Amino acid sequence: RSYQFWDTQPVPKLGEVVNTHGPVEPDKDNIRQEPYTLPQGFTWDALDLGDRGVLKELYTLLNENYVEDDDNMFRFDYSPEFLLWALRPPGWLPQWHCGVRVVSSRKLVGFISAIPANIHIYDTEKKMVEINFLCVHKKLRSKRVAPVLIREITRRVHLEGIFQAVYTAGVVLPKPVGTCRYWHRSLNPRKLIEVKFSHLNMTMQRTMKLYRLPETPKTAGLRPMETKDIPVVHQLLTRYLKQFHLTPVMSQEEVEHWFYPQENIIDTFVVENANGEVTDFLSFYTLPSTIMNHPTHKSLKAAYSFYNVHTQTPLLDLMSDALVLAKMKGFDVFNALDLMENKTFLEKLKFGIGDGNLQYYLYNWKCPSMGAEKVGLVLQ
Ligand SMILES: CCCCCCCCCCCCCC(=O)SCCNC(=O)CCNC(=O)[C@@H](O)C(C)(C)COP(=O)(O)OP(=O)(O)OC[C@H]1O[C@@H](n2cnc3c(N)ncnc32)[C@H](O)[C@@H]1OP(=O)(O)O
Repeated sequence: RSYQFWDTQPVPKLGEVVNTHGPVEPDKDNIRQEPYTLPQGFTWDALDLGDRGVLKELYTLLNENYVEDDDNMFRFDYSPEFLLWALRPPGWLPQWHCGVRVVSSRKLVGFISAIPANIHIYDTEKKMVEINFLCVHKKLRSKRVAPVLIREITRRVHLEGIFQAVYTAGVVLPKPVGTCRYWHRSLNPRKLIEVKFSHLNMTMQRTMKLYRLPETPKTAGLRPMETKDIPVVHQLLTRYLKQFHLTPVMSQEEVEHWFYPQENIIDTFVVENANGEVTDFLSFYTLPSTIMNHPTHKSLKAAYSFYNVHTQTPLLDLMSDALVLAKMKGFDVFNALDLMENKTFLEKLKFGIGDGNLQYYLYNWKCPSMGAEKVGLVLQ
């Protein structure tokens, strides 16, 4: 299996064991000043997501052309407000919101993005970027536009003195540093079976009983995160992540951004104990999917496990409360990867394994691969 594009890139070869730690190639001290050439009739445009019209254009591109399931039944439906959250974290740069437009019509037909992130990989902390929202319009697929987008964002990141990146994809490329699986926990099994997200030895009555949850969380002192909690959430997260081999390193400003609750985007609940001390937190983000070509049910409301930190509340209890909270908030399904300590609760809390993998990658960094349990990084 050859990779016309990926074989040219500073990434390790598939099927080869890495015993070392470090960059694949030495840092470039001169970088190409001019954008890479797009096919005729197409032009680069940096997207100002602070402009409502431009943000809506990106929303529409992704709504119509972004990630689908392996059965082409469900497509991610990131909201405009969610995209602002994901794409304008602390240190975001305008040149890193990289759009492709049709010259004549101005139609947005391609996108890729970088956001800055400090990443801890084994014993090294590196300033990197996280690459996300790579998207080529359906009508432009299989025309080698993706490699141009990747090279162009690489160039723009290089200009800023950054030479490593982290990214995830459902497809196998050279070369995963970790392989994860999505698991799903049914909250509204009736709807999930109706739209064929899930299927029914069990009746519908038994299935609804099986997945039924308490109407309120059980953990004493669970409450939404507030401004006063930003420092302790930062403290808790930073200490908790030390045990994994691939993690973000977040400033307090970044913790505020990624965790402070925003309705329909990000939920974070902290446990404040009988002493007034915050000892644990749970978080999940909101990402619905379009139910493709369906006459009645148009959208699937999904919550995604983000970072869950336990020091005094058992993780099992925290996650049980996360499910209850998601149910209360009207979610149809709660999704979680098998990374960090998630395998300790997935089967227990009646999660079912999903189709397809989520591969974790580094660009221009060689290191040994790790088990899912050692991956401590969750991306939007
Ligand atoms: C230091 C700074 C570094 C910064 C950069 C770090 C690297 C970042 C890397 C990007 C991280 C993205 C993270 C996310 O956003 S993952 C989300 C990706 N988006 C989607 O899946 C949405 C719907 N799908 C599409 O829009 C796709 O069909 C895309 C746009 C992905 C491919 O468009 P198209 O189907 O029209 O194909 P092509 O003819 O233009 O090009 C074919 C080449 O593209 C390689 N390909 C296909 N899919 C992916 C993929 N997901 N990551 C990397 N490479 C991918 C493929 O192996 C082949 O190369 P090779 O097999 O010949 O070698």
